[PDB]
Amino acid sequence: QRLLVQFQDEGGQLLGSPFDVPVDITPDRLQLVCNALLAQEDPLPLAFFVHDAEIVSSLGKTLESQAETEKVLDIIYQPQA
Repeated sequence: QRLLVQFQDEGGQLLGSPFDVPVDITPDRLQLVCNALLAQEDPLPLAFFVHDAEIVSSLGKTLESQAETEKVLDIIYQPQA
């Protein structure tokens, strides 16, 4: 239902600290949180990935297609247009 997640850039660097999200969270809602953390003057659209699968609909949909023994789930973010 709720999962502890952690943002991570394409270079493997961690962004912020782990936080709880509902499993049904969408990429649009993840973009809002991530750009809040990045605090840029010109933020960019973001794509998100968990275990080498893109979150295109919701975190839960992508996780179902895989699978979870882990305690913190790394969500990789990547700028897109």
